[PDB]
Amino acid sequence: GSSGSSGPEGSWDCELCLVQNKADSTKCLACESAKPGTKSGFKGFDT
Ligand SMILES: [Zn+2]
Repeated sequence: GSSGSSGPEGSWDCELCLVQNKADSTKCLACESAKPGTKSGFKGFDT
């Protein structure tokens, strides 16, 4: 559900060096790369 769900939530696992990182942190620590994410402002069909 919403609270307590099966699966690691929060921390984001890196792909470049394949090393775990802190949620708050935006970039990696081992490779110092840019965390995979999207741009600000949701997208969709609107007028
Ligand atoms: Zn990394």
